Amino acid sequence: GNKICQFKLVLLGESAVGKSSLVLRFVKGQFHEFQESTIGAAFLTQTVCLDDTTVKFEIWDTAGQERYHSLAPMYYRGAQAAIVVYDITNEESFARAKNWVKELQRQASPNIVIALSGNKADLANKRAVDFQEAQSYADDNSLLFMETSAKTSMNVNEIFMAIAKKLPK
Ligand SMILES: Nc1nc2c(ncn2[C@@H]2O[C@H](COP(=O)(O)OP(=O)(O)O)[C@@H](O)[C@H]2O)c(=O)[nH]1
Ligand SMILES: [Co+2]
Repeated sequence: GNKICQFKLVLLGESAVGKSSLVLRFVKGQFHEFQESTIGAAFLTQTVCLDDTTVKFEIWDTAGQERYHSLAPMYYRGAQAAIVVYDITNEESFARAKNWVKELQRQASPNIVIALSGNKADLANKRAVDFQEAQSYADDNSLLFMETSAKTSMNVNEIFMAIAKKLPK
């Protein structure tokens, strides 16, 4: 019966890799508050309590701006965790993800916990990004890495749980 720590966590990745779907699937299976948004609904926020911990995430998600632009300094500000998502059936989304990571590390504090999500791992029959290639990049850059499926829920909870485990207290 002690102190809840709150951490801002931001979603990053090309349009259409499933960032929003991941947030929603995760949220669906945890205690959470009603979704909110910022002015003009430029960014969508949702608060969620991770089961059997005293970790509360304030998860930030975009409203699609990724397909046109970089993301604003406001989006990054305060983030203590990130999930950078790519689509395992799209090499391009993987190459791009590497750049979201660099952009992230440059904009965020040195102790941010970054997880790399190889999403749509349920389309294994259309895999275009090899697991060990992502894992090697992830290891070389101190990133947590898992393959996920927002659709089937595979590893959705556990990538959030993995992050929580690396966060302070
Ligand atoms: N098969 C499959 N489709 C997914 C998965 N995650 C997202 N999608 C689909 O990919 C499309 C784009 O998803 P969205 O969450 O909007 O991606 P975002 O633009 O990066 O937030 C939608 O049609 C989703 O239902 C997944 O894990 N598996
Ligand atoms: Co989205």
